Amino acid sequence: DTIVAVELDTYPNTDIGDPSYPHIGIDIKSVRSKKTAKWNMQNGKVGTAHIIYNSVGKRLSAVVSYPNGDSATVSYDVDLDNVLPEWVRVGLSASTGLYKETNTILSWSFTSKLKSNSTHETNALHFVFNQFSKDQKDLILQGDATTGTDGNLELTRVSSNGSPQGSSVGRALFYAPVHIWESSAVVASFDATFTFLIKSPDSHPADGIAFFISNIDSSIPSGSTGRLLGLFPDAN
Amino acid sequence: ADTIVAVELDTYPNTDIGDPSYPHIGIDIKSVRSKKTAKWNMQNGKVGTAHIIYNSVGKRLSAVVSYPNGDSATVSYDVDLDNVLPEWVRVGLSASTGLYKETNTILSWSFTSKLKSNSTHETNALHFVFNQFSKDQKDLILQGDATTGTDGNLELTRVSSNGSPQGSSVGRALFYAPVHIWESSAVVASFDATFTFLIKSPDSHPADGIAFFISNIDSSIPSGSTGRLLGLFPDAN
Amino acid sequence: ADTIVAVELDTYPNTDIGDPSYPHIGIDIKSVRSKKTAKWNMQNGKVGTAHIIYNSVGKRLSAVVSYPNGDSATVSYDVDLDNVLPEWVRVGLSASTGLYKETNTILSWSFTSKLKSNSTHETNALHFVFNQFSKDQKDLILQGDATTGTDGNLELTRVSSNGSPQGSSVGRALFYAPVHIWESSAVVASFDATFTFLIKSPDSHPADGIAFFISNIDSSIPSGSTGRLLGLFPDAN
Amino acid sequence: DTIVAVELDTYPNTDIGDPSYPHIGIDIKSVRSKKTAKWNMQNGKVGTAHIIYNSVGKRLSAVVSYPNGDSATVSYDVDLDNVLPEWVRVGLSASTGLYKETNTILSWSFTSKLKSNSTHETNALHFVFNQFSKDQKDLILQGDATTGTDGNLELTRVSSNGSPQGSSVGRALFYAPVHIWESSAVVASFDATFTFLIKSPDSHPADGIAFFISNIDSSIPSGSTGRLLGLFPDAN
Ligand SMILES: CO[C@H]1O[C@H](CO)[C@@H](O)[C@H](O)[C@@H]1O
Ligand SMILES: CO[C@H]1O[C@H](CO)[C@@H](O)[C@H](O)[C@@H]1O
Ligand SMILES: CO[C@H]1O[C@H](CO)[C@@H](O)[C@H](O)[C@@H]1O
Ligand SMILES: CO[C@H]1O[C@H](CO)[C@@H](O)[C@H](O)[C@@H]1O
Ligand SMILES: [Ca+2]
Ligand SMILES: [Ca+2]
Ligand SMILES: [Ca+2]
Ligand SMILES: [Ca+2]
Ligand SMILES: [Mn+2]
Ligand SMILES: [Mn+2]
Ligand SMILES: [Mn+2]
Ligand SMILES: [Mn+2]
Repeated sequence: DTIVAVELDTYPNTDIGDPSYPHIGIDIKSVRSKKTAKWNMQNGKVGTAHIIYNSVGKRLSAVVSYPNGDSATVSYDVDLDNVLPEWVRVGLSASTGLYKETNTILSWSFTSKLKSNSTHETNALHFVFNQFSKDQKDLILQGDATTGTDGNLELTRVSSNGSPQGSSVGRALFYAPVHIWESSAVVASFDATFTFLIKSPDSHPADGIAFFISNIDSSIPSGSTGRLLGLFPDAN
Repeated sequence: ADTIVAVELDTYPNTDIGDPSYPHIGIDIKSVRSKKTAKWNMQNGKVGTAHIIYNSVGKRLSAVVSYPNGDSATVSYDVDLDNVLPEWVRVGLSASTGLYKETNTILSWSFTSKLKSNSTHETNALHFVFNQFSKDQKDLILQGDATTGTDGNLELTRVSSNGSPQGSSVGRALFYAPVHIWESSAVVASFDATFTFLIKSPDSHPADGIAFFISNIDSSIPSGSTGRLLGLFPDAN
Repeated sequence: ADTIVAVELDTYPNTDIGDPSYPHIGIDIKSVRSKKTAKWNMQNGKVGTAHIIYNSVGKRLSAVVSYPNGDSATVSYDVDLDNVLPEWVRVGLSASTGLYKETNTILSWSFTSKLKSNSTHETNALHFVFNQFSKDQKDLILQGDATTGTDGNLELTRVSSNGSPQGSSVGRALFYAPVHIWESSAVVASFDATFTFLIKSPDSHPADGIAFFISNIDSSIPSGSTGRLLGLFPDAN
Repeated sequence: DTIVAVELDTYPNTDIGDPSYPHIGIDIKSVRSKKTAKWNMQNGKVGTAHIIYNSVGKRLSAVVSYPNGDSATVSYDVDLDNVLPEWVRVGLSASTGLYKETNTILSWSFTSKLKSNSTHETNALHFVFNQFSKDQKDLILQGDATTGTDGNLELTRVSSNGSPQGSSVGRALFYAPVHIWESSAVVASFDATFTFLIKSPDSHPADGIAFFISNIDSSIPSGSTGRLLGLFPDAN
């Protein structure tokens, strides 16, 4: 797997290079973020994350914020054209370990826009989910991810009473592959937004939610529970 | 059987199954026998453009086909697309040839679906645009004879090495991801589609046409859908 | 005189000028006397949402009004908007009070205009979204009593210091830039609009309503357009 | 005036800091670009320019390309939130001096998208012109700019026969002011595209076309003909 992700790291794993507080981070082929920023996760409130990148500027940026709480931002110079293949799948991942939290997605949108050296926009791909059904046929649900419960996407397993389980991992990839770079495109850009609700019975809720982009055939790596966020096969 | 709604660009008049006696555009609602047609000039060798548009409040599906070097034809039909279509569909382009033939080349195709809720937000939306097609076009499901050739184009029907089209061919391209055409909380559901195309033939009676269509998610080319059936329908009912 | 097309959210029944005997929504084509209405429940103190939608091929203007804590009303009318409207227009929100009153508060407003040509491209497009309004809202033309208050909202009609609405008020907000509603090369012309709003009143008979409207570029509040005339019309013809 | 512009500098003025070849440049309050790149202008062919920026990454980027010719790119790190006022007008400018060229705009689009710390997009402004009429009521035409001739925007004066005049300057601003930064926006982004046709009877056609963003009340500065591009009152 080839993975680029923006993580909402709610649990600090200092032994695998995480900062010692909850943080947001940009991950380029490693759980050890290339850049992080402190982030004050807020139990039981709706937050929003935004991701943005264009192929000329070559800087991947993210922002996470609470209306009535904290906010954080992070940016990293990388060219995704040398990282990511031409065809990718876009997705959301989340996990728990010993500690947990609901990893509840209320909404998710993604917008890829490819402008050509002509008048026309060569390619484009845009979706919005503000609600999720029990049979969400345009999402590939991996692991413990389920849709529909309360018109929501629950990436990690939640029991009937509404309490989260540990040792869970799950993801939701958009059904169609995304032509992230196409020939004849002069400018390739994308942005993403998701709104989420992290609830928990733990003092260090865990482990986080991530927006990712990967090879089309990406799947949950073996043992990627907990600190690995359902994203990486190891902590290198 | 498959459930089909489609706008047809019908190059060949099959009067014996209810086509008008000239090339036309039509709105097909579960039958190749159009509910509504309009006279249409297919300009051999020219790039044309079709636009489709509908909303769930108005319940009136409409299409326009134009050539930048010719004229325009339009057709509109009253129909409640949720009373025909299932909740989840796929969207596609189909085309066919029979005893008479033509290239059914797609230069570009876009589709925009928006469902609006009780609030400001969209419960749901999908939009794609294609302005070229490569060899391995991973976001399209190609059926029958369709290929994504290297002129950067999508060829729906079989074209030989020299570039001349073959008879008795059928091909389609479905967008990869299912489309959520109905959402229970959705108050206003709309979509529009556009495709540019080049129909070229050495024939003075080119056949058979191209169609934008919406179908059940598992739709596939019916057996015996060549020629006048446009790769859409298993018969002329 | 001004040329007006508007969807009205009419909170007060003026039976004596052809309103139904209940609150309603209506499509007004050059006259306050709606061509089509539907029964409508205005939920005092609640945020509602209106959606408007039309295209030039279908020629059927449609609207939906919903409360997330109530129900929905819809109205549709066949009308060719180029046979009513000039080439260039402005788009706006209007509201009024008369002897009876209500707050006519706008929380959000969007408008999307797209005109499609002979080719893949849009000859022309305009889209705006407002999800809040400041004190100096430079992309809106405010008329009469309208203010862009500091609750981040647009107040169309006069509200006193304590927050209770006044009678005998009229206000409007027009988007700054003219809209090119007709283009000669344009084959498909569509638009959709959405606004969220809060009508609040201490009255058990609140009045008068809010309207999304389209008008000549130089339109202004007609004299005597308070109350049942919704800031739109100079009389009840 | 406060001016941020991306220029398509077809004529080199080495005495005011231009490179010694035609170039594209990013201008931040000065005709002396903060960054330039060589650009092989191509007489009598349709080209396309793209501009892009977001307020998190804080990098303004541009690309100019010909289908059957040359292409160029330039990027500059700047925060436009400390440069540009909250309200702006967006526009196109072009000029001639002793030397000229048709400064013909075939199409122009702009897209401002403001995402909030909620689900919603706080504000947005998007327009597309692929054709231009003799009474283009949503453009403020300044100086010699005219619309309609051949469904086009001619920013600089062109005689009846179709040959360009020298000592001309003109611009077209979009009628509505643009709330480029609004409060409660978490991410502010914009992009712009214009396609153009530069034709000339000169070996060093002149002087260039620019996409700009300015204070709402911006107007052609006195003597901004020629090398100043209708943008700046002087060459500082
Ligand atoms: C003992 O730690 C476990 O739980 C934490 C937090 O849940 C994870 O980060 C880690 O990988 C383990 O699964
Ligand atoms: C003459 O009839 C045949 O050819 C026409 C035109 O190709 C088809 O429509 C039809 O199905 C038959 O195959
Ligand atoms: C009772 O009539 C008055 O009040 C109603 C409701 O406000 C208005 O519609 C009308 O124009 C008059 O001013
Ligand atoms: C003599 O130079 C003149 O013409 C060139 C190119 O047209 C301009 O750059 C310059 O400002 C002058 O107007
Ligand atoms: Ca961690
Ligand atoms: Ca036929
Ligand atoms: Ca009334
Ligand atoms: Ca110069
Ligand atoms: Mn981390
Ligand atoms: Mn037919
Ligand atoms: Mn009424
Ligand atoms: Mn320069």
